[PDB]
Amino acid sequence: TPVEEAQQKTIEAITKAINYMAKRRIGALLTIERDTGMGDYIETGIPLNAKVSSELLINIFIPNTPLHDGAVIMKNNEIAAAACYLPLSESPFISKELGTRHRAAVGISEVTDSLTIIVSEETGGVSVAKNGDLHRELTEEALKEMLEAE
Amino acid sequence: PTPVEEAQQKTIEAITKAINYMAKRRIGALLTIERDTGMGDYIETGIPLNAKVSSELLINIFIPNTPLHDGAVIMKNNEIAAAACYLPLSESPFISKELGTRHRAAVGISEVTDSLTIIVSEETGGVSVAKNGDLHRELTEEALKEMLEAEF
Ligand SMILES: CCN(CC)c1cccc(NC(C)=O)c1
Ligand SMILES: [Mg+2]
Repeated sequence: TPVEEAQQKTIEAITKAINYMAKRRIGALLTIERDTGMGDYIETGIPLNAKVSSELLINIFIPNTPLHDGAVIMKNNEIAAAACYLPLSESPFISKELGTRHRAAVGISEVTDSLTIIVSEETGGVSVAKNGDLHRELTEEALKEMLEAE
Repeated sequence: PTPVEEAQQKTIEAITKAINYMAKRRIGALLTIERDTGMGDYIETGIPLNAKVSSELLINIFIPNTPLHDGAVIMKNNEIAAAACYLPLSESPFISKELGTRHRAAVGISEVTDSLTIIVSEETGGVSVAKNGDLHRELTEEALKEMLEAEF
């Protein structure tokens, strides 16, 4: 159906962008709003309300650019805003080598049902935060599975 | 000012801030503003964005060696409609011979539409505008914004 084709197109765009960024060790933080509204965090960023594409996602996160510092928040199949604030987790159970990108992802996942994808700038590793937990060192297949499950 | 006029002023401010930044850094850019001649056929050649304008987004689009930086950004009123769009190349003999494809594309679209196109040269940082088949080069920041305000 149209809604199903649109959701798969968006999953494909996200996975292509994440793969590109992982290969080049480009840090990225991408939160997908679910049932818990995240308007107050969207409002802290730069408004886009843009169609999703792998190309736009890559262009947003290029290092030392205006939009790269902070989270992209997606809502209703469209990039709502970029460079958004997310709350930093104080969880003592996050891997001690990880920095603020991963703590922000975990932090938003503690107070919402959102799914956040993180690319490490140090390793290019891909992780997902949900429900207060960080799922690390994901393969391409694993990330896809999480998106389809979500 | 009505809301339409205030939105226009914010869009002009976003464009000028982006162009001034890219000029200083020698970031090549090609930015066409649709006017009364519709440009759907050219918008459809690019990557759809339909995004709210911001100086930050405009700058991020044209960063060299990125997916969106080659080809034209086409704006519709207060939105970035699409990026990496094709425009036709002008064969006009009044395009300075040293200029490359971005300037020829800008003059090209200006020959078949009433659009206003802004170009930043990656070679010199100079800013130019194509309108009605003519290329106006080496614009000051003040001249560019006066051209945009007059275009409405
Ligand atoms: C997925 C990798 N892709 C496809 C969008 C990519 C990445 C960087 C640059 C360019 N294309 C250019 C610079 O023209 C393309
Ligand atoms: Mg002159």
